[PDB]
Amino acid sequence: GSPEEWLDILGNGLLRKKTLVPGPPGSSRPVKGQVVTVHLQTSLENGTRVQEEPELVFTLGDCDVIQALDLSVPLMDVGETAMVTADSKYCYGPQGRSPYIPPHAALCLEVTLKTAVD
Repeated sequence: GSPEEWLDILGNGLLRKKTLVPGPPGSSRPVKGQVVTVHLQTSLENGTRVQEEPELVFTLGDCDVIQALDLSVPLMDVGETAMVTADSKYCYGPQGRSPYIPPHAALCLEVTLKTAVD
């Protein structure tokens, strides 16, 4: 969508997504079960960048990435860059991710969806 629009993914207000850069007009959303490739950048609320993965490849919907990413990627077009704001429950939760992500950290995820293939 247009950048000022925020999507409430789950309907509880806790996982929200906006488009930063739209996919080209004819592009479409990926399907769960497809192998997707994304550029992921993860930051904390204070702006500290804690993850960057320029070529994160995974099967969408297989729970092989944090919920915040598995639940938001299906709502992006291939070629889109989105920003996702996610409550800690959808991220690394109580455990965190040593050493850079503490317990109960909300994350901001900038995600570019590059490819989605069967």
